[PDB]
Amino acid sequence: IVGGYTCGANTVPYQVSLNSGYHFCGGSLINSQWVVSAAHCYKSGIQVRLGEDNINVVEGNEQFISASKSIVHPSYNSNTLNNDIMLIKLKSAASLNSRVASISLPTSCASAGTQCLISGWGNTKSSGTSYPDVLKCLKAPILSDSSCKSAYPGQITSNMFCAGYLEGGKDSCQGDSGGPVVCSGKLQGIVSWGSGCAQKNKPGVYTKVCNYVSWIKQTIASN
Ligand SMILES: CCOC(=O)c1ccc(O)cc1
Ligand SMILES: *C(=O)CCCCCNC(=N)N
Ligand SMILES: [Ca+2]
Repeated sequence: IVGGYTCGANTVPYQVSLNSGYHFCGGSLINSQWVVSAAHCYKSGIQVRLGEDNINVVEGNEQFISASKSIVHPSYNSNTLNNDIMLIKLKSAASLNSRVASISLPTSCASAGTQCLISGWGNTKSSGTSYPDVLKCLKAPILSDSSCKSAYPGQITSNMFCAGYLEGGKDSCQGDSGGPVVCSGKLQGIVSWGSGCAQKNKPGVYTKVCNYVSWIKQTIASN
């Protein structure tokens, strides 16, 4: 996250870190046994780390749980990033508490101008590379469809939305991928792609979770 702020320990209790011997992507806990992330974050050997703040120090409240299944959307396209969504089943159920909690799926889509919270352990620099120990947060609005298409002509499908700031300096970044965009207590987005980080006129692009509620429910119900 570039131009954000320190969230504070466990203030984003649905935020998870996906770890393969290092932090590689974020994700969102949606019930005690299932996590939502980006399809482009797929690999084998995923360990889900819940209740994290400092991802480099054991502080208390952490639960490390191996993924038993990682389910990429069958229509995920690795070149366009259309359908950039993946479900991860945990080998065992997380124990839920004030510091490890699920986030509700949306009942309807959010409108342009809705303020959201984006969080993650990604790069905090627009220029060069700096990775934080602790979780970073950013408040950001969802942009209009016309602004989003103007920013990324021919690249925005109906399964994507833009959020952030056209002036530059505030954005999600590498390492934030797969993490949550939460608007009034609902998971509306997943960190997906963008052109550089925090560049003028190049906002972040996010998977539109409201288009996938039925698929999520059906996939969970059958696994
Ligand atoms: C047409 C989809 O947009 C891209 O070409 C694109 C894909 C991945 C990425 O990181 C940036 C742009
Ligand atoms: C995931 O970490 C791949 C990097 C894309 C993150 C989103 N980029 C952006 N908001 N400019
Ligand atoms: Ca820790």
